[PDB]
Amino acid sequence: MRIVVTGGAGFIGSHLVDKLVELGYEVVVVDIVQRDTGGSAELHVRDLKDYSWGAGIKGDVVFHFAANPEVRTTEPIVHFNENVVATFNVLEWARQTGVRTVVFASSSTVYGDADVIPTPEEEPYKPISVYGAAKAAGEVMCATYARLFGVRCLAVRYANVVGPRLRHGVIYDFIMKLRRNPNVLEVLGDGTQRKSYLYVRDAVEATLAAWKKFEEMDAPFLALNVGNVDAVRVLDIAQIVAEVLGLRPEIRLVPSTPDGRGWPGDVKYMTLAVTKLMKLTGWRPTMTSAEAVKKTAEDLAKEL
Amino acid sequence: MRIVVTGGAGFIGSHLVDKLVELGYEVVVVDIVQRDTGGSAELHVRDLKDYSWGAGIKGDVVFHFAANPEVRTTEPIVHFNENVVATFNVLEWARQTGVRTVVFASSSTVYGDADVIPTPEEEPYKPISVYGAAKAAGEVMCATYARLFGVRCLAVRYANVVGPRLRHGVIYDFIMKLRRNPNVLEVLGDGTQRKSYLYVRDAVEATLAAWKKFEEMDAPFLALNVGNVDAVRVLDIAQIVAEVLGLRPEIRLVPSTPDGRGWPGDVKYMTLAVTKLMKLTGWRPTMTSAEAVKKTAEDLAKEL
Ligand SMILES: NC(=O)c1ccc[n+]([C@@H]2O[C@H](COP(=O)([O-])OP(=O)(O)OC[C@H]3O[C@@H](n4cnc5c(N)ncnc54)[C@H](O)[C@@H]3O)[C@@H](O)[C@H]2O)c1
Ligand SMILES: NC(=O)c1ccc[n+]([C@@H]2O[C@H](COP(=O)([O-])OP(=O)(O)OC[C@H]3O[C@@H](n4cnc5c(N)ncnc54)[C@H](O)[C@@H]3O)[C@@H](O)[C@H]2O)c1
Ligand SMILES: O=c1ccn([C@@H]2O[C@H](COP(=O)(O)OP(=O)(O)O[C@H]3O[C@H](CO)[C@H](O)[C@H](O)[C@H]3O)[C@@H](O)[C@H]2O)c(=O)[nH]1
Ligand SMILES: O=c1ccn([C@@H]2O[C@H](COP(=O)(O)OP(=O)(O)O[C@H]3O[C@H](CO)[C@H](O)[C@H](O)[C@H]3O)[C@@H](O)[C@H]2O)c(=O)[nH]1
Repeated sequence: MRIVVTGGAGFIGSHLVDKLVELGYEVVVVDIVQRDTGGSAELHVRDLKDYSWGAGIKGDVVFHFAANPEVRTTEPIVHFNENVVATFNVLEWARQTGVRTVVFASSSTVYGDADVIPTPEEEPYKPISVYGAAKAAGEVMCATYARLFGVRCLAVRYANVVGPRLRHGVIYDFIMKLRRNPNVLEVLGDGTQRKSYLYVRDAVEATLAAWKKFEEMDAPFLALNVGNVDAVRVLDIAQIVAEVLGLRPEIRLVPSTPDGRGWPGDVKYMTLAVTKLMKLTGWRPTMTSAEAVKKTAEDLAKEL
Repeated sequence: MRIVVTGGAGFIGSHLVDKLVELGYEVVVVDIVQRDTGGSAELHVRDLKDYSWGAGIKGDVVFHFAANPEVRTTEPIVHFNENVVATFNVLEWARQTGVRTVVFASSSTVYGDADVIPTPEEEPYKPISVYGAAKAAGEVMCATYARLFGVRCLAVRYANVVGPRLRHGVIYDFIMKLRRNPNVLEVLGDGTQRKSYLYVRDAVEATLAAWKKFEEMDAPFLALNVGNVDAVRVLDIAQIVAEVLGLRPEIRLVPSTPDGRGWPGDVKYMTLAVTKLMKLTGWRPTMTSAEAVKKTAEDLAKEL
């Protein structure tokens, strides 16, 4: 069995790659950047915005993890091509080359400001960022390809995933900020925003379990939340990171939106319900939001 | 107040145009084909697949009705560009040029094989065609633009709309078939498929009412079903059309899918719930599905 991982060189994807090699799969990495970790993995540099990206590339299953992950309105076209056109180009390659299954990296942002927290998968699409819209659009398209062409689609709605090699997000930004100036930490928003953080090891294991189980179901489409069970405030994240570095910076709140978000489209409060994932797979997290945040801070502290 | 109508030269759009001129609006028509009916309407030939389509075009409200309406899998990229990229290009023009409102032509296909018939707007996206996916994707994007940029979005989910100038769909196809050969009528599917048909006059009036009322609400996004209250079987449509023409053709059923659909992705049974539309606006249909079908047959019979 051949597994293609798009975005294989990036954060979650690379972890996915390593784990798939170990378990015995013939792994194909497709990414716009090079990563030459060793291993069995057949390497391809391609741009998924190109319809013809997958020429001469063959797999039975694709993990589609190529995207631009940054939520931060100003340049929606880049989001559009990177997140919408690229996903369509993946699904067209899957259709025409006999790929059986798509595992799609989705996101908690598909829910927007959710009406129920912890958020169940039954909650409707209400995204508030162009990135959330692009993920929801991707989900709809991959589900349709499932129903119409039999390219079954597991949409995995990730909350924040944190660990070694992460190069985006609050922990990474906070660390990079204190590196430039240790005395001041600018924090976007009103400091009160609260989100779950799942350590990468836990995320990978929930993803692979859910995939295995999806394969023994026959629903054309399944959407599954993969996140932690608790949340951490941004101010608490600021302290954890500061402590790891041995620092006590001046915390400067940056006003941005009437309602205290860090930027327009920033969801302030998020925790996903992981009942379905637990039920279906027997998966549990091995860390809390706080522990995952601290461990990642330590990881990125030594890398960066 | 300036109203831009994309797809202004086509079936629903042109009717929308004429009606908007009468009521006093400064109307701007944007379409890839020319239509020179007279009137106040400022005319533009543009391709909405072009990001720069709306250069020098200004409006306070857009009715976005430019699309490829054909559901009939084989060429999804054309659907993608025509229905997804074009809608994104409209929304980007609306954002950057101070447009206040989008009226988006959506479709009953966003529901797929609906679990409840008549289908309420609360029913989730389960499209079974690439066209349905593209409409659902459009809805998600325009809703997000509403929430994020204040470009409020009325998504109008049309069931079949039928009348003068219609050049696609079953009635048009049946007529064109009997014109080529009056003795044989090929009917796709198992003949049992059942759908509502709303006469164009009724559709236009429900659209303009819902728009007026949407403007006095403050929900960023509203999705509204606009359809008839009853359905007609394809075989009954075949007879109505045949009778209008004075004909009794041999009815030949064409097998296509294990489950009797005319093609993969063809929804067999559809009727939308129009409670919300009635409640909000005091709108009623003036015809039945059967009457609208017969009247359209007569209309297209004399045009074609
Ligand atoms: N990390 C999280 O917390 C999280 C949460 C929710 C969803 N996700 C989704 O997980 C997936 C990856 O997340 P990540 O954090 O690893 O980000 P990342 O940036 O580390 O990984 C993405 C990889 O995609 C590649 N890529 C981008 N555009 C490409 C293109 N056009 N063609 C080929 N390759 C391209 C990038 O080079 C990168 O290596 C994305 O879909 C992301 O939106 C991540
Ligand atoms: N007619 C119905 O029963 C019905 C039902 C549900 C939804 N809708 C939606 O209503 C809208 C119009 O339906 P219709 O039946 O009038 O179809 P139509 O083909 O008569 O009208 C569409 C118009 O869009 C124009 N167009 C297409 N691509 C374009 C582009 N790239 N740039 C500029 N113009 C372009 C076409 O030239 C045409 O004049 C579409 O969004 C359709 O999907 C119609
Ligand atoms: O430099 C920063 C960066 C972020 N924040 C704030 O702290 C919170 C950070 O929350 P997240 O950890 O969720 O970071 P993002 O909002 O950037 O992450 C979002 O995008 C991710 C991918 O980048 C995932 O999709 C994830 O599901 C989604 O929450 C936000 O409310 C933000 O306002 C700051 O104050 N300063
Ligand atoms: O030549 C034909 C054409 C259609 N049919 C059958 O009769 C039914 C026709 O139903 P519709 O009137 O709904 O026609 P479409 O399925 O082509 O229309 C669909 O696409 C439309 C735009 O083209 C609208 O979006 C509408 O909501 C959606 O039902 C279908 O089940 C189809 O299988 C035939 O037998 N022969």
